[PDB]
Amino acid sequence: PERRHTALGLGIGGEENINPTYHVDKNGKYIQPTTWDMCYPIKTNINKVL
Amino acid sequence: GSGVGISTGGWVGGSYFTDSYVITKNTRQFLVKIQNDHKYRTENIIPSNAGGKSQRCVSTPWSYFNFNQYSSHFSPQDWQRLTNEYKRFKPRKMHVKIYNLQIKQILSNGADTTYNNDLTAGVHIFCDGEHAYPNATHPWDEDVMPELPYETWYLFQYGYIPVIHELAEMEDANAVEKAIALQIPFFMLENSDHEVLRTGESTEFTFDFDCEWINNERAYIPPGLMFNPKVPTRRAQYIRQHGNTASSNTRIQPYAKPTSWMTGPGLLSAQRVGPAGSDTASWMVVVNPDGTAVNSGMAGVGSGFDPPSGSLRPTDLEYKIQWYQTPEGTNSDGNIISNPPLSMLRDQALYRGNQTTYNLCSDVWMFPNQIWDRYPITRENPIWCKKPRSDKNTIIDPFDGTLAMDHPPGTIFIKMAKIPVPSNNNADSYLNIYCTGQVSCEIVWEVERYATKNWRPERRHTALGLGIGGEENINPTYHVDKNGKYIQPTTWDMCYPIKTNINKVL
Amino acid sequence: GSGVGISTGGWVGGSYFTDSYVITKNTRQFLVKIQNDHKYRTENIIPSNAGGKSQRCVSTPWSYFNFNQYSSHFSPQDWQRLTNEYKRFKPRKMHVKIYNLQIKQILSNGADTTYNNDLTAGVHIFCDGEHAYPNATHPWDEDVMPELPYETWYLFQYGYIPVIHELAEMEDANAVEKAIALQIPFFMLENSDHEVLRTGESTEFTFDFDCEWINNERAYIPPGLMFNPKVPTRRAQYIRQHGNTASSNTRIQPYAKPTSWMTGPGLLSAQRVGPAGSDTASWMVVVNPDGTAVNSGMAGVGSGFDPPSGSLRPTDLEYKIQWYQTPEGTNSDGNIISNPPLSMLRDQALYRGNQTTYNLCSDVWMFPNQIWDRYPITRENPIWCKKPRSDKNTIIDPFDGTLAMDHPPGTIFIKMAKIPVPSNNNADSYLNIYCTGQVSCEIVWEVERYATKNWRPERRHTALGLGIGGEENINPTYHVDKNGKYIQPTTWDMCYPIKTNINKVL
Amino acid sequence: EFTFDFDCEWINNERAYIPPGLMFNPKVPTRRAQYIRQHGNTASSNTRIQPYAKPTSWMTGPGLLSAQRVGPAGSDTASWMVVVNPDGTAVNSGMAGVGSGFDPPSGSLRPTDLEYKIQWYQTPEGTNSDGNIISNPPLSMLRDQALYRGNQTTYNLCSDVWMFPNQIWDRYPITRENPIWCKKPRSDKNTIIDPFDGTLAM
Amino acid sequence: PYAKPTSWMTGPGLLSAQRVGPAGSDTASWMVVVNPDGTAVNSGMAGVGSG
Repeated sequence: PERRHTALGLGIGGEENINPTYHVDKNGKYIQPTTWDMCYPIKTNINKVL
Repeated sequence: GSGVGISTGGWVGGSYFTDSYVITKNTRQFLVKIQNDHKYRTENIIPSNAGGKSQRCVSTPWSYFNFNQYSSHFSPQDWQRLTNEYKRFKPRKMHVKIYNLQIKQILSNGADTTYNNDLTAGVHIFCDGEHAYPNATHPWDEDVMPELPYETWYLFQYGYIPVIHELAEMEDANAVEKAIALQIPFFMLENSDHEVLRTGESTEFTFDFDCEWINNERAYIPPGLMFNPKVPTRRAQYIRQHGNTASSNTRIQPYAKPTSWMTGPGLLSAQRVGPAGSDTASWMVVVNPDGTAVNSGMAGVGSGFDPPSGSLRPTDLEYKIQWYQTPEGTNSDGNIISNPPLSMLRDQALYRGNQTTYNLCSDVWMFPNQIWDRYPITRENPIWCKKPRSDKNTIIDPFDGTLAMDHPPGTIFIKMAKIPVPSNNNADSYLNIYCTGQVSCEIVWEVERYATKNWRPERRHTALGLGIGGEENINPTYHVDKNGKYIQPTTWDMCYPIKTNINKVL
Repeated sequence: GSGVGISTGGWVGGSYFTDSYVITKNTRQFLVKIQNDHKYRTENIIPSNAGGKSQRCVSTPWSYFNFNQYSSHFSPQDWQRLTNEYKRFKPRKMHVKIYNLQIKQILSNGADTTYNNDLTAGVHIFCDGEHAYPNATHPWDEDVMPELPYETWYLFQYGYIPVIHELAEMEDANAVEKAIALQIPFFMLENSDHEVLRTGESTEFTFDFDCEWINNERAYIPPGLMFNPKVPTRRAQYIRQHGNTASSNTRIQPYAKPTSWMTGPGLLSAQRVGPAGSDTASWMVVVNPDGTAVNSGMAGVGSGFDPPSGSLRPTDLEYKIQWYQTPEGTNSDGNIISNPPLSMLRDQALYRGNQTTYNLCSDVWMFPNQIWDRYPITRENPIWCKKPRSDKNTIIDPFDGTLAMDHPPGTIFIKMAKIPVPSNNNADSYLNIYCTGQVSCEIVWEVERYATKNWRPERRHTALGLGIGGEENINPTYHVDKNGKYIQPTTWDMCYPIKTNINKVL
Repeated sequence: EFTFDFDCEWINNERAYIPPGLMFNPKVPTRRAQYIRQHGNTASSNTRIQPYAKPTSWMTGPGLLSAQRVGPAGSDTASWMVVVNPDGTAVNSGMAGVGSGFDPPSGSLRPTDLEYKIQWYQTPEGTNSDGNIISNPPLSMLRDQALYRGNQTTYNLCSDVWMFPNQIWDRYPITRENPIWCKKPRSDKNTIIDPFDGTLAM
Repeated sequence: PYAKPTSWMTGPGLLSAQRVGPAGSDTASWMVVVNPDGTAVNSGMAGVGSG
């Protein structure tokens, strides 16, 4: 198997700290990714044979 | 052309993914050896500690191919790609070839043994497509095609259970025991017309599937939770008087809206029984018609039914499906225990209000307006099962996740042609031979891609969930160590189950 | 027709020269034996004196053909004629046949061993033309087709490096070490569709080259030296005041005309390090992303880069390419050390005026308006290399003289079909077999003849430059002695390099 | 309504599991020989290269690690400063006024510290190391790289890797938070175009 | 906002060296020589090089 981007790498934040990343809190504010991996970069998942 | 020095095929392998369908190609090297001294025997299997459980088997000369497993058809790469990219799949067409056969003679002098080929020797290949014979294969058995394409596949001897043994033991005098025994069927595979091959011949078999889809989508909420919490409801509820608290009639709360839907069935009441050597199951299905003396406990008469739980939450580890990842696995070492997929249709429970609290009711029988999911299946699950032919049946969803079929892929049986040798006094002396060859299995799988309106990312299967093991403990799962041994997944999530990644809107 | 007693081809050999193209035909006898016990293994290669350098390899059952070498395709006669008569050549088309295969069983009783053929046995042949697998071949390795057409070619086992070992050693607890390890790829060649052959079958493979020319012409003057020394120049120069010598502005001398062109790049600063058992290179290219502890020296993390010099004059013998002409060569015995071709583009230097003298600057990076020649290649050089697939790269001229290709000739892999034997207790007992056969390689080479307006004679490669060696020291180079041993060239000029004979006007 | 066509280079989502210098069969011996000059009491030696040590023909991508950022945050602060100051005009203040400044300088090389790493803020309200996302290694073997220089005793990291023949690298791994393209300035001459911010120059 | 960093770089050039020696000689800050091997160094690099 190869690496993939999973929602399980995402974090949880908000006012009540119950909402996950890329969701909205009770004030309408949109939870932003805290770390660089939560932004799902490329050149990670798919292997190549040089 | 064709001849001794010409190969009858070549190695096929790999997987070809399209949006409409997937094709898995697999080739193995197999070994056929003489089984059971070229003779049919009927023996009693009677272990000492089984607590009265005993069976009689009919052992044959024949061996058979078993393709029923996911790990055999899909690689961990192919499986990951399937469960990540597709919400549905079912097997469609299956094509099997047997070719490049080599029959050799075993000359055993002593500690040394030599091997010489014999070009005139032959091998019997019978495929049963009408299921006129007892089914050779049963789910979860260890006889399936190997997972690693370079591993050799050793056939397993064919045999079947002709009668429940305790019924026909016919101890002393019993009229019905005598009658059941006289009716015991006996099946020889030689009554069929089959094919004999020499080293230059090959064979092919096609199979079509009439199947139900395997569904890879996940439910994020229970079916009873689908409502707008804001909108009020018209419905009223009545609470009978209990204690000093008087009765009341009142409108149902907008967040409390009652469901019209129900928990899937399952049986949690029973517990397993007795020594491990015995057949141990919480629920035991017996056939004991009349007449025949009770004799020992019901373990001998019965089969036993697990997993009993179905869709309900297993209370303990007795109710959970667990297996061993290798044949060397023993005693809670190398065993994989099923876990909840975290699908809301998959795990369920019923509680019964006593007017004070709620109490779990253990036996949930089948009831109108029930919804559930089939068991989430990994690579380590069998694909299909044989659906027994009968007048009446209820809804068919084997709790092991398999697809029940009226006509599964027909079993291919194979046997070494008996070569007799002369004898001065009359005995059975066969010539000692074996055949190795190449078998290719090509299954065409019908698939469907998902499209979602969900904004957020979804769960996927990642190699980052895998573990690391080996002799030096440096190699990851699904890799080989320095001894050639293949690292097996330690946990149920490393097996990449379905009904996890892809969300659905109920 | 075809059969056991019919040959599937014949011996091809020789070379056919025309003005437009050259065709080299070569046939060899090869031997395939069972490798690695028919199993994939992943082992740690950890020598004691390497100074922290350790690698893990994935060893396979497979073996492969390696055609990358000039000595294998061209005879010393053919090579001489090529480098004398043609100013350009490149490989165009390559056709490979494998035929006349013989699989035999090895019966080892004891000190004696016997060999019996088995006509039903087979051999796997896989050619990877899409490069879906780790490349089998690397320049300068000893595995190439033999130079003498009557010598037997022994396959070498295929294997690849799956991960940098020191990164994935995952000592104690590290998060990134764990992640790199879980991503280690694993390649089996059985996932591919390939061909199985018996003794009467044969196979063929074609390959096309997309290449750049190899240029055999020589430069008699540097590019900065091309001017008419008589004609005066308009250009003026300014010399800043230094000592008691006052400043001056003056016209440049007609013989001193300044060049608009520049020295090719190369790195002379570094020196090799440490014990010979270690990887020893002046320049070390490492990948150490983050996280993982430094642990030992950079030798374990890095690869190392030589020859560093490129077009610049090697200061010492550390910077010069040198190899051994035979596998028995050790310790400065039988080693050939590259020398200057005496081409003016090939050797170069930069000096930096300090106002008093000039000082050699060691690191010449890549800079506009640079000209140089590729390394002059002999028969003992490899022909091509694999160009790694990547987003971005600079100008591609491997300093070993090879032609980098996006898609080199696909590696042909070959393996003995595993023949299992029965066993009472379950073990892997294969039947012990090997295959010998004939492989022919036909390359079509595109060439171009030179025409010159030079009056004088030009240098050529002569047998008079060759040496004399042997047991009796009476035989010349490229001949055989009384023991059958083939006399190897002692010096780099006896190998007939290019970029020597044929002049060009820049 | 408006239409636009792109003339572009691909964005490549594939990963490299080993460095380009690590591709060889470790078992097969090599013909190549190496020479170790005499150093200390240890005498010189000429010997065959080990099969596991095979030397690469390929090179580290370029990048500049030497410089450090300068001065107060209000100023333009960059390790490397590209200025245009033709002639004439008085020097006046520091080069900060004349110059633009160039980051990320590192390119494909491993950032030594957080000065060399790309980082941004995910919201306009982000301030002072709160809500900032700092780029990390993708764990691709083409993406992070280094050069070391043997002094005959140990290896020492050389900070400035200029562009050199036979170099391989990967473009910066891009997230959703990256810009897609950039404007390629119109000029006579230029080198290979790979903006270190991962954008597609057009 | 006024300090935005550039993705673009200064063109190449070599400013380190200085010219050398008498005007009659070939005088250049940078000297490109071809001196393959063998031949004695003899005089300064001015004779071997172009500049």
